[PDB]
Amino acid sequence: MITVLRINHRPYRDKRITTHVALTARAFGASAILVDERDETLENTIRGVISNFGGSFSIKTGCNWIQEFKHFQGIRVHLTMYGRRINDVIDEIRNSGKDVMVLVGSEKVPIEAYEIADYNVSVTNQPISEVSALAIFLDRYFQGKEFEFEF
Amino acid sequence: MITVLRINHRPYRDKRITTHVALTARAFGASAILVDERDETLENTIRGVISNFGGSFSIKTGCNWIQEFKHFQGIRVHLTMYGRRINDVIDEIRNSGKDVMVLVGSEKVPIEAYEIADYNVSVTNQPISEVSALAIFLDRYFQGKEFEFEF
Ligand SMILES: CSC[C@H]1O[C@@H](n2cnc3c(N)ncnc32)[C@H](O)[C@@H]1O
Ligand SMILES: CSC[C@H]1O[C@@H](n2cnc3c(N)ncnc32)[C@H](O)[C@@H]1O
Repeated sequence: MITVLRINHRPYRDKRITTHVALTARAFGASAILVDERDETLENTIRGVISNFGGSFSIKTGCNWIQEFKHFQGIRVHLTMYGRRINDVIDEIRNSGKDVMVLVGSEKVPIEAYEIADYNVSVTNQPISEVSALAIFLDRYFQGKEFEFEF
Repeated sequence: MITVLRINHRPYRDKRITTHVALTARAFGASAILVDERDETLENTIRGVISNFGGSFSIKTGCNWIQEFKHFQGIRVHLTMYGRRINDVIDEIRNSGKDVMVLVGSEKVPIEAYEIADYNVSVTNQPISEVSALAIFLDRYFQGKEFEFEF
């Protein structure tokens, strides 16, 4: 099972981007998303989609991201442009058996992300979006099969 | 060569999402992005990245999207949740030889998108983001090789 940890969410600014992270997480095979800043509006919007499109994905907001990431029972992945090439590490991760927590920020990433993560992982070495980084991470994790998943 | 056509851009609201579409386009192997609403700020931000990270990607804003899409010399792809499965059609598209224009909207898509497109293409049947839809479309088009591209 993969859980997404979305940090640097600003509820009075980032409704759309974080919504897109959550939709992406769900569609590409993650079981849950945890969001650092409490946002009831976001929760409502995503629960609306879960209701209408099905499946058992969950969203929590207002999380202590450092403690979640530090104490997660499984592999801690941090998506970052400065990390190791996804294609270099994805097979180890997948073949490990373990649950995975994948951290995506909004560009202003704290140092604790690098300090905690088991793997710091780049999806290309170019500046992209947390949304596209996550989509590619999950696609590679699931070897493209997440297209066969039914909700 | 692939060009991205981003429509439904609202300059006084959608700076971040559209920026992410543009970054994603560039990193995943598109040659250009055309944006419907004029946005000099966006152009400046993306030209900043092109300068600093290299390569020859281009951005134009203020485009007549219907006329661009209608008269594009090549295959017109519209990314939409209601389309044909990407995996069903991507090989035809790739093997055609032709340049490709890929249209991504912001959810409120006009009918002209369906009317013009050579292929209406779904990346999963679930609601996702234009950013993640595009990333997957380009990855599949390039068969994952866009990770070997140098800027
Ligand atoms: C607002 S974009 C910044 C965030 O997107 C993600 N990100 C951006 N570019 C990349 C990249 N090249 N590889 C992996 N993750 C990235 C990271 O999680 C970062 O915290
Ligand atoms: C604000 S999200 C709406 C836009 O994202 C893209 N999009 C969203 N969901 C999908 C999907 N499942 N497959 C393909 N494109 C999609 C389409 O281009 C749409 O115009």
